[PDB]
Amino acid sequence: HHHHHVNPTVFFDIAVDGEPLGRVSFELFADKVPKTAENFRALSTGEKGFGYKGSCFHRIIPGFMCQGGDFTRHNGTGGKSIYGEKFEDENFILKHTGPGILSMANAGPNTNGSQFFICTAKTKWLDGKHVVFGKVKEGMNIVEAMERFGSRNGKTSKKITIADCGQL
Repeated sequence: HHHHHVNPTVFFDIAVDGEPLGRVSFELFADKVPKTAENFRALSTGEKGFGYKGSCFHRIIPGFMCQGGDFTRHNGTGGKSIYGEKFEDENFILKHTGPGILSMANAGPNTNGSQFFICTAKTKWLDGKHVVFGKVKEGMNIVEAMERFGSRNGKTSKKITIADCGQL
């Protein structure tokens, strides 16, 4: 409790058709977007009784992004934040600068839930529309591997799951 705040690191252990693939770790920018970082962090630990463990990446577009976090409906129509209701766009300080950016999916202004995406390219046209709140720290190669199972319409050709997740 005497330490300065450190941006949390969380991990996903990814599986492909049930076969362990590897671990992706993320830095969450709690210093810039504390409410948005906290949502993701707690969903990743499962400490509130729900979150990402066992959920899938339902939409993967090679060259663009991997989208997941729909732990309720498994298809992009669900998800829930830790706050109950969808929550606000905290800020747009951080931009979509390149591969590895972690950003919130949404359905328009102030509609953040649990769905998120991991960029595999620079996606600057999302700036000011999606809240960037973290970045891949380790295991970007695992993201690259999983991205190969996507397709132009986003449908995955193998089932990509978060077998385990938590905080490092």
